[PDB]
Amino acid sequence: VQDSWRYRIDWKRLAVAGLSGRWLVVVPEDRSAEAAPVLAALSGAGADPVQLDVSPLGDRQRLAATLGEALAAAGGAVDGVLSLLAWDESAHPGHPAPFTRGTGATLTLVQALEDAGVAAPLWCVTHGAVSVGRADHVTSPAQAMVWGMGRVAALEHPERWGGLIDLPSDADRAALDRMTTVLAGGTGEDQVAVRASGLLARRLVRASLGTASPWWQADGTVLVTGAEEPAAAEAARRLARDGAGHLLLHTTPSGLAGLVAELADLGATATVVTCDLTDAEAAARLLAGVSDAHPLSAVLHLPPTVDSEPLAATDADALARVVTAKATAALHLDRLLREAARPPVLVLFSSVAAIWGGAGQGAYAAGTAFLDALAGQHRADGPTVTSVAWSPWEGSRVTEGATGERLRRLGLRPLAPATALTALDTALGHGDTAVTIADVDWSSFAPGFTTARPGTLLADLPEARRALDE
Repeated sequence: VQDSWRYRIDWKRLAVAGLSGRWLVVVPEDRSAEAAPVLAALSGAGADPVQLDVSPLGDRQRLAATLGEALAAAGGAVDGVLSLLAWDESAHPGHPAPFTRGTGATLTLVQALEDAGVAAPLWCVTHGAVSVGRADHVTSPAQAMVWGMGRVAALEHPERWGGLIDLPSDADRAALDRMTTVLAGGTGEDQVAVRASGLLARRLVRASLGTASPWWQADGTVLVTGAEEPAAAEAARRLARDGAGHLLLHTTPSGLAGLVAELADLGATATVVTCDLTDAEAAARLLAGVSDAHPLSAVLHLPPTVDSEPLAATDADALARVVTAKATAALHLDRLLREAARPPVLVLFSSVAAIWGGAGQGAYAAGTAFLDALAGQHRADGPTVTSVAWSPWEGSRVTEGATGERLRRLGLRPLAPATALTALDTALGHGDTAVTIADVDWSSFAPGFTTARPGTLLADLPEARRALDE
């Protein structure tokens, strides 16, 4: 139907239950201070930890030399690799926020490990990157981009990917002790949160549903971005049909007159504006232009599609560019709307690439995971952010039969635009903050997803688990 298209991410509490050999701990250079208690925990856990301070700006070849040297020193083998690189939240010189030096550096490390021939599993540790539930806010949406790319690294380099572990936003000694139980490989899990309560593991489950509430006001203006694209046009047609009186349509610098005349027939007065929403000044201009007789009621943010590459084949600047196209405008919209604080609703269009990952989608998953993380941050006054992670819509490029036929054979059926927009309305109307909408035949998907890499993300979803074995 489409009520069977709703999924969400849940964090399953794990039952209460050592480490050995050489562990390389990769720390960003000017961050040596922290790590001290990281090596103490690993040592105390019974590992022999070696710190490897790197320049996050550094070349892949420099890092591979550094790793090969460290691997030569251990006799040619090491038991694991623990990256603290995500902790580097500093700005990168070539690139706007939210891309950080830690984002680039982590990618560089995945590549450089293979250049140095380190066969040991890589574990990437974040803090404040995921929300396990109600009271647990995301404090570093930028570190969630490592989770997005990391799930993709798991599928692309399954023999050398250990996992992802998120420490409490601040993170104390009892938390680093539980970290070491995860590194020991006893949990069977590879996407783990460490909380005051114990360990939690990531699961995609059904989010099935009768009291809606309005998420836009007829007298307010609703902004739709990337309106030159078919998804965004249909959304605006739907809002007019449903009774929205005022539409502001943004288009990405090179639809237009036809669409405006059409929406007037459907009942809305729409105006069209063009500017680079990755430029905060222009985003600020856009918002200030909304009439005070019709204040901003809701924003539908549809960032441009981007091209993907395997992780081995991309580089830190390409990754950074894709993060910018998917996430920087949303960063600014969230900030300026926060700074103007009824909360408008800010609806981000994310992607199943950020939820479960796909080979070739590394960069796309990083940027789109930043959207899903914005939705998990506390906002004292608004805007109320919803991130919806979509599977591809009919007509869209990836449904092209080449890669399109691949998706279909993995059991992903392109979404009809009408049905998808009704699913969007049900979610916003039901108060959803983070939901996945996707039409998935799990009997094809779950075997195709686990063919190279075992995992447990779908363990608690019946149609998928029944298509699997332990």
